[PDB]
Amino acid sequence: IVGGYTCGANTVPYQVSLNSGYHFCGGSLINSQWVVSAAHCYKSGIQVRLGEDNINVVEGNEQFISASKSIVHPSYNSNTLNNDIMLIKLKSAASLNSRVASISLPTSCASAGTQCLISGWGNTKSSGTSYPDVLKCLKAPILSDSSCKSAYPGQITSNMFCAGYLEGGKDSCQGDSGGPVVCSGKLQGIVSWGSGCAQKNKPGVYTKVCNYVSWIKQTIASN
Ligand SMILES: N=C(N)c1ccc(/C=N/NC(=O)c2cccnc2)cc1
Ligand SMILES: [Ca+2]
Repeated sequence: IVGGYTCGANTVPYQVSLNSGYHFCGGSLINSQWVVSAAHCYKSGIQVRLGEDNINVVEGNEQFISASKSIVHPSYNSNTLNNDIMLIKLKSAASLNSRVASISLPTSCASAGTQCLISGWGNTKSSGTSYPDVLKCLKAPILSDSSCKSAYPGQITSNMFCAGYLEGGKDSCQGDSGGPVVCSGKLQGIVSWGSGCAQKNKPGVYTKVCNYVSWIKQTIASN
């Protein structure tokens, strides 16, 4: 997260870190046994780390649970990043409390202008590279589909939306991938892609979660 702020320990209780010997992506806990992330985060040997603040220090509220299975969206295209969504099932149910909690799925899509909270342990610099240890947060508005398409001609599908600031300076970034965009208490987005980070006229692009609620529910129901 570039141009954001320190969230505060466990203030984002649905935020997970996907770990394969090191943090490599974010994710969102959607019930005691399932995490939503980006398909581009797919890999084998994932351990899901819940209740994290400092990802380099055991602070007392963590739950580390191995993934038992991953399901990349059936229509994920790694070249276009269309349908950039994946489900991860935990080997055991997380113990849910104030600091480890699921986030509600949307029942309708969000509109341009809605404010959202975007969070992660990704790069904090738009030019250089600095990775934080504690969770970073950014409040950002959803942008109109027309401005999103104008920013990224030929690249924005009906399964994507832009959020952030066309002036630059405030954005998600590398390492935030797969993490949450939460708007009025609902998971509306997943950190997906962008050209650089916090660049002028290049806002963040997010997977449009409301399009996938049907697939998520039915997938969970049979797995
Ligand atoms: N501007 C955003 N909101 C944004 C931009 C980019 C990303 C993702 N980056 N990932 C990388 O660079 C990368 C990752 C692994 C290997 N090689 C390169 C997320 C958000
Ligand atoms: Ca920790």
